[PDB]
Order: sequence, then structure tokens, then C-alpha cells
Amino acid sequence: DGDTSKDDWLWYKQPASQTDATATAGGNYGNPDNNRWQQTTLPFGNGKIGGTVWGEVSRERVTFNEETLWTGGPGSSTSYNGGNNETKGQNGATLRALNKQLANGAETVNPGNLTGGENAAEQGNYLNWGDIYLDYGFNDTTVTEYRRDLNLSKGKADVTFKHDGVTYTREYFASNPDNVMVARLTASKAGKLNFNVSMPTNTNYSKTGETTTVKGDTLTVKGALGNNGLLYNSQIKVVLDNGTLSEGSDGASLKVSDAKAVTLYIAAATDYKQKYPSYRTGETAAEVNTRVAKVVQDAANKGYTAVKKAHIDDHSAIYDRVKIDLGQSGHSSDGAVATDALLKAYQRGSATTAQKRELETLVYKYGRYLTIGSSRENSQLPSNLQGIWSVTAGDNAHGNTPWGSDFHMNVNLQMNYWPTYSANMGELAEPLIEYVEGLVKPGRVTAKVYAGAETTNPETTPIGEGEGYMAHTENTAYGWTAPGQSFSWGWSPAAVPWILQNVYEAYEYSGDPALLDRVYALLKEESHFYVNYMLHKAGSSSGDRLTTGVAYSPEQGPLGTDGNTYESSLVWQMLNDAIEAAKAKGDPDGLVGNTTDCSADNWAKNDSGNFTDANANRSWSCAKSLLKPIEVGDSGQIKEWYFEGALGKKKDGSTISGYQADNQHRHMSHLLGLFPGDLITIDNSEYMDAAKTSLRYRCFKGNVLQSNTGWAIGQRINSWARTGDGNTTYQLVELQLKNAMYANLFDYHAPFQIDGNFGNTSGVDEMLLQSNSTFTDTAGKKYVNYTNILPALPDAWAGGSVSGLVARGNFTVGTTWKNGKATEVRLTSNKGKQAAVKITAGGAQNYEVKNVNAKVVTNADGASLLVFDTTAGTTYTITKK
Ligand SMILES: C[C@@H]1NC[C@@H](O)[C@H](O)[C@@H]1O
Ligand SMILES: [Ca+2]
Ligand SMILES: [Ca+2]
Repeated sequence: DGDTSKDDWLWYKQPASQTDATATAGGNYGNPDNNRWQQTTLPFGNGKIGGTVWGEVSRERVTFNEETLWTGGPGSSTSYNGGNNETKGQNGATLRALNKQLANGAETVNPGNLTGGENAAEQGNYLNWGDIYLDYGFNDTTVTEYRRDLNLSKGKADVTFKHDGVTYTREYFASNPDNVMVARLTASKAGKLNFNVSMPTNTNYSKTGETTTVKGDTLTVKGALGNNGLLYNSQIKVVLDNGTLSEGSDGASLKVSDAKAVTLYIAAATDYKQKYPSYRTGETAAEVNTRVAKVVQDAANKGYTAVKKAHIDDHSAIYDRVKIDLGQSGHSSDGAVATDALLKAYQRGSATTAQKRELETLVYKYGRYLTIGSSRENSQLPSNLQGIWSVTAGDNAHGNTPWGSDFHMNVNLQMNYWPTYSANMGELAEPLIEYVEGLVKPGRVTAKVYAGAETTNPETTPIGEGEGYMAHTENTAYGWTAPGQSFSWGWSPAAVPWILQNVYEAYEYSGDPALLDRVYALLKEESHFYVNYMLHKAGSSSGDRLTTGVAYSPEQGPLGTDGNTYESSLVWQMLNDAIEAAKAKGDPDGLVGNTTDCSADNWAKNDSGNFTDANANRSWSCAKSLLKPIEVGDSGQIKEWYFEGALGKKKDGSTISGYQADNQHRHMSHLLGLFPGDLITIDNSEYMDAAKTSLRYRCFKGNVLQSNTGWAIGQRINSWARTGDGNTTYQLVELQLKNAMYANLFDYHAPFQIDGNFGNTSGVDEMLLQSNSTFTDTAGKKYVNYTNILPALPDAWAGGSVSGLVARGNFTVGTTWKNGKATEVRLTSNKGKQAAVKITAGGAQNYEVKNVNAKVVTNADGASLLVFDTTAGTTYTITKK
């Protein structure tokens, strides 16, 4: 390992079984062992397989996952159709009738028939694969010199202790380049390494024809999921250093005896494929077997040293892109404390400043680490509710695993990909882009059933050229794009618009023309879908505007209103982004249009759902201009519903049915225009005071800050950051670390939900750098996606530095500050785009740039930007005059 004193570690002086697991367990974790798993174990992965290390003395345990072990989908029934219910949808007639009731003046309608997804065996869920047990068979677990750690920098978990005079060590990592999990096990005296290795599958999912067999140095477990026939195969190849290897007496394990060091190569795979409609590779069980055996064989052929080197090089190339120094201590500090002890001191308010900055920076860093472990460029699937890490397993949705550890697209999956670009991991978004592309074919079925949008030739019609694809909140590995069996969580077609922000951002941050074309195709077809099938002139309940028709605001208030701020803000952003994408391509399709002869009356349709006037302006620019997503209510708040009066009330003073009466609703579905969107910004700030008001009510009772789920706090951190109020933002960071982090630094809802880990990383980035807003100088000139240095810097962080953050337009950003003001900015232009740099903590007019002909422009607020041409590859240093 060499010098690891500068590496980032989570570290513990005792095994998981002796680590504090006393925080709220949450749903599905009533079993003490499962609860211990989520609070205390340490995760690693290669985007595809993953482990969670217990670090037990005698019976060591690594809980094992592979990303595609999903029940549900084709083969789970003889009629799997993505959950779509034709009798419910009626080819769009059910929705059309409901929207007509709204347009005619209803405030609410009963959307109870807009459901699908009734068979929980078809929906399925993500499964814990099983565990690897390394049973040392010690007579007692008495040890000294015990440490377990996770080295975030090298992308490995370590265990060491001394037992009866002998030092045992363990090291675990999962290589992306060699697609293999590695366990390096050592004893300090020859002959003293003795253990049994087995890999039991989780006992709670049904199985068909599973066998566990040993041939030579290799243990193989293989079967088919009883729920859907999915083939699975895992293998452990045990390579003794140049000791004894025997078949375990149970015939289901391997026995290493009288050894000193061994390397285990672990691989696993299924025959899953993200390929509609079959979702299989077509391999036979023998083929998957051969494939998996070759993985471990190729790895062994390369050998431990070379595999480990290629892994650390691969991991660290991404992990080391970003450095942050807020004055933290670390594991090699005098008086360094273990991570569980750090957490406890932080929660009790006894942590020193250096210790507070250690936990804060470790949590930040862990969100980046966790992206690398769960979401690689070659992962078949994006990160799910738990990344890739789980201990729970059952056959059916809404079963033994909370929310199926699924792809949840009414905030959670989005939050997973909030830090991915700004924290310099842009390539790791690729599985999300492919996933969303993967929704187009099944979602055209949903679009046709529920909105009457039928794409002909749905198999050969390219993305961008269809009539629309529709998906809702709960999604899976298998194009489960139907609405849920209950509307009040299940129906949410704006999920697609919203996840298309995360996708569009891949181009916004890179300027890559291959991405431009991919994101343009998606936006074009989803915009067409909404303009042609979803939008209508509102009824009297929602005033004068286009709305999206029957809607629910996740996840509170009335069912089936005439649009809402959530859906309008989202559709506005989508049309915004679609227009930007079209412009960048020279508008080849002529879809941008204009606001000429533009009216909500342009959307009039006949009884059969076709536009009355074929020639009327329904262009993207027109539609966008008619949404008017934002209104301020009687309490000075952003309204969540257009019939809103005061906060939580209707115009006539009556409460809004189902509004969460304390004001602490976890979702803030009506503030998406502030974060992640570009609708309410520090520049376009007509509604910033109302946004802040709304935020205060959502987080505070008087002057007392309220707690919430980890993800709800993660959204609040990001939203406060966009306001510029760095002090309040930081109160939320602190609240998250005190109330929503287990001892292993897993974010919790409860239970463990990874969303809030990625929300934390994003929220910190947004404190130090923003790049989403548009500046308008006093001459009227526009600077779109300008680089905003230290926009929400808390007084708690008076000095520090960060390097390697990414701004839209593709600029890498480093900044150092002291006494609350930037002392240096380093701006690397990766694409040659003109720079426009605001310095919120210091004022850009007070700085000069070197490599430079930089002009200062000012807005009516008195805010200044530095503006200068750049060359791709060049870094510009900005310092105070
Ligand atoms: C996964 C679940 N999705 C819906 C949300 O309201 C819950 O709080 C969880 O995040
Ligand atoms: Ca994955
Ligand atoms: Ca944007």
C-alpha cells in the first residue's frame, strides 16, 4: 500500500457486530441483523458487483450484490406488459375525460382509474444476491490491534487484528477494468491462515435448479430466479500463493488450510439485458457459466499485483479529480478519532472545528466514492435507491426490501445524479442516459394506453421521431413505465421531464456534440408528447394558462388538480432545454417557433382529442410562454397549487385537503424551478423572496430548524444553496449529519437510502460553485450559464480551498478563499467557450485575470462579471487587484 497517511478513510476500532447500530431502523429492518448491516458495514463496488464488509474476527462476512439481480419483468407472468392496464387507460379516453372535467371548472377530479402495475410479481424488485462467508473457526474472538477501514482514495476495504500472536489482514476491492472482486487474505506466520469460504445466496427469494459445486480451485453457485427465470452464476476462485486447498466437507465450500496468503477472485453475472421486450442476452446457463469462469481466470492470469494496480489507477483517476480542504483533521491526525466516534461527537456537539470539518468533508467525499462504486460508464443500470448495495431479498415488489430498492423518479433517482457533473464524474452519468433511452420503447406503450399517443413502427422509429414515451414514479430493470396501482404516489408523468434535466445536464456540462444529439432526440419526443397530448388550457381553478391537466403534487395535498407548480415548472424546464438543444443544432426541425399568434386557445381539441386548428401556433416557444409556472400566494409563498391562497389554504381560507399540517412536508415539489432548475435564480429573482419564504416554512417552526428524511434534507441543502444564503444552507448540512447518517455514513430515511448521500455532495458543490443561471447586464446582454464562484459560502467556513469542480460550458474550477472572500480562482477552459465569471464572495470587479483582455460588465443589482475569450486546455488564474 505504501504511504496511505494522505488517503481518506472511514475507520473503526471494532467489527460491525460491535459498532453502534442504535439509530432509527426504519421499515423492513425489524430483524436486528439486517439493521446492523445497513448501519455498520462498509461498501465497495465496480458499478456492477458490490460488497459490504462486516470485518468480523472469526466468521468474516461480505454481503454480496450484482446490479442486475432483479425479479419481475418478462417471464414473471405469461402477459407481462410493463404494468400497463388497457381497461384503465382506454387509449387516452380516461385521461381526456378527466381533463375535460377540469377545463370545465372542476377544482379536483377523481383520478382513481389512472392506475396500472397491480401484479407485484411482475413489478419485481432488486435482490440482495447473498453473502461471502470466510469462516476462520477461531475458538474465541479475543483480539488486539483491531482496525477496519474503507480507503475512499484507493477504493478498497481493509481489516486487521492480532489473534493468539498472529496478525491477520484482509483487503477487498472490486475492479472495473478487470470486472472482478478481489479478496486478499494474509496471516503473519506460515501455516496460520485457515478458513472455509462459501457463498450462500439469500434464502428469501425463490429459486429454480440452484446448485453449489466445487471443481478444483473454484466454487460455483448457479440457478435461475424462481420469479422470472433470470439466470445467475457466481464464482469464487481461490489462488494460494506459490498451503492446502480442499473441498469443504459440506460439498458447498472450499477449505484453505495451513496457508499464509491467498487471493480470492470473485465474479458474478446474470443473463439480464436492457433490451425491450425480452430483457435477456439469449445466453444459455452454460454460456453464462463459461463467461463468469473466464472473468476469474483472466484475473488470476494477470495476478494480484497487476489487478490491484489497474484497479487503484482506475478508481483514483476519478476519485482524485476533486480535492477539498476546509481545515479538517483525518485518520493520520494526532488524536484522530474513529468515524463512529467522530459521528457521535458531532451529534452530541462535542466535536472540535477540525473534527466538524472532517465529518463534513468525509460525507461530501463519500457521495463521490459511492458514485464510483455504483455507477460506472459500463454499468448496465444506474444507481438504484441503495446504489448497488442491499442485504434484503424477496420475490415481489413492496415486500422484504423498502420501495423495492428501485428506480424512483419523483425525486430520488434525480438526486442520485445531482452531483455527478459538478463533482467531476460526468462519464458516470452514462448508465442514466442509457436507462432513460431504455424507457422510450416501453413508455410508448404507456403513452399509447394512457394518453392516446401511438407511435407506429415502434421498433424501428428512432428516439425523437415517435409520438411520446410516458413513465411514472416507480420504475424497474424491465420497462415498468406504467402508473402505480395507487394514484397518490403512482401517477406522475412529469417524472420523465424531470429525469431529462439530469440527462440534458450531461451536455450542458460537457458541450459534447454526441451527447447533444442524444439529449436533443429525447427532449424533442417528450416535448412533442407534452405539447400534443398532455397540455390543455386550464379551467377556472388554475387561472389563465396552459396546464398539464390531472395532477398530484408529490406527495401531499389534493388528488387530481388542474395542473400544479411541480408539473408546470418541470415542463417549462423541459421546453426550455429542448429549445436550447434545438438552437445548438441550428433548429433543423423548425420546432423552436416563436410567441406570435400565441394563445392557450391554440390547444382546443375536438371530442376525439385532435386539434381543432391544425395550423395554430403550438411551437415550443409558445407553449413555454403560456405555462406561467410561478405565482406568489397570500403568505408571500410560492404556490404549490394554482387555487392556493395562504400557505396550506385555498383562496376562501379553507385548508387544502391533505396538506401536511405542520409545515414540514418532505417533498418541495413546487420549488424545482429554484433547484435543480433555472426558473428562479439569483439573477431572475422576482420570485426569490417567495422561494425563501416557502423554504423557511418547509424547514423551520419559528426560529427552530426541523429535521426530516435524509433526502428531504439533501434537497433542502441544494435549494438553500441556490438562494445564496450560505449560513442557512450550512444549518441544513449540519442537520443532515446529525440526524440522517448512520455510523458507516450511509444516508437514512430511515432506512438506508443512498439518495441523501448524493444530495449532500451536490449541496456542497452548489455552496462553492453554481453555473446554471443567466446574467443580464445593464446593456441587455445575456451571459447564459455563467460561472458563479462561492455563491452560498457559510461563515462557518471562513477559509478553505476546493479544486476540480465542473461548471456548465465545460470549465474545471478551483477556488481558494480566506476571511470569507476568494483569494484565487483557477478556471480551466476545456472547450474554448467564452468565460463569464461572477465572484459572489469578493466581487469580480475587484479581481484581474492572468494566463488577459478581460472586461467587467455589471447588472442593475450592481453585480459584476469578468468576461474573456478562452482557449481549450488553458487555465486562467483570477486574483484580487
Ligand atoms: C423511496 C421513497 N419515495 C417516495 C418518497 O416520498 C419517500 O420519502 C421515499 O423517498
Ligand atoms: Ca449499477
Ligand atoms: Ca440548465
